[PDB]
Amino acid sequence: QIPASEQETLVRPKPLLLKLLKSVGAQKDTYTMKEVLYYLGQYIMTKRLYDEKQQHIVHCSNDLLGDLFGVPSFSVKEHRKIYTMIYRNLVVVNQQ
Ligand SMILES: CCC[C@H]1N(C(=O)c2cnccc2C(F)(F)F)CCC[C@@]1(Oc1csc(C(F)(F)F)c1)C(=O)N1CCN(c2ccccc2OCCO)CC1
Repeated sequence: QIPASEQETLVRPKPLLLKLLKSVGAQKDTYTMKEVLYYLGQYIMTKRLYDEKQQHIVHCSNDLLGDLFGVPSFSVKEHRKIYTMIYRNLVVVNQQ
């Protein structure tokens, strides 16, 4: 019933975030929070959404990531903010 681990919470991304994750090789409909962070990472890296000079800043004002997170840019170091933005794009599910 209860996840391991917060990072092992099972989630079902909402349609647009699911679309985003599947665009970078994610084959699932249910993910752990760790997996969502991993695939978002694949997305940022393949689409080169980071600042070449300041790699901790993601620039996403003209990308689906920006539309879903609701920000033009954000710092990868601000975990609290990033979790808030991800949570709005998913639903928590049970381990069955
Ligand atoms: C450090 C090496 C791996 C990371 N990485 C880079 O930092 C990077 C490397 N070179 C150039 C530019 C970048 C980057 F733009 F992203 F900053 C490359 C992609 C994967 C990479 O970053 C991201 C994945 S999701 C993501 C976000 F929030 F923007 F959407 C960013 C990554 O896996 N982590 C691990 C997860 N972590 C994190 C973020 C938010 C909340 C909690 C978190 O961790 C808690 C433990 O799980 C961020 C770092």
